[PDB]
Amino acid sequence: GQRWELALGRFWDYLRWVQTLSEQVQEELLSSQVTQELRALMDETMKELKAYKSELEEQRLSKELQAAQARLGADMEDVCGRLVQYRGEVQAMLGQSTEELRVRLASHLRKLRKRLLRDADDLQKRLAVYQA
Repeated sequence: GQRWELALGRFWDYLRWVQTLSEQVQEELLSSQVTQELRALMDETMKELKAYKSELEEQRLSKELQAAQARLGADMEDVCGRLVQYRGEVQAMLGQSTEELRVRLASHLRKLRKRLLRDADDLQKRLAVYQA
């Protein structure tokens, strides 16, 4: 276990739910609830990571960590941006079927998640070294 790791897992779990694009997710995507929920989980994750690095200081590499940290932050934002895009494309469809939009979202979302996953594992690996 590890605080920032647990917070990241909550964001992770939340996003995996969104990926399902179930009825409740779809309702929520058309409000700002999903992106607000994610923004909070994202903020918590970044807060904990900052506290964690700060404490690790007490036991080039810093700029590589700061940037792997940045990658994660940008990946989380990219996801939300894609979610905002979806709400807008739905509005633009003027009530017309969104199934096609959802197929496309799911596939893109899957890739943005794969990215986030690889940047979190990298960040973890650098930390595991910074550890000791």
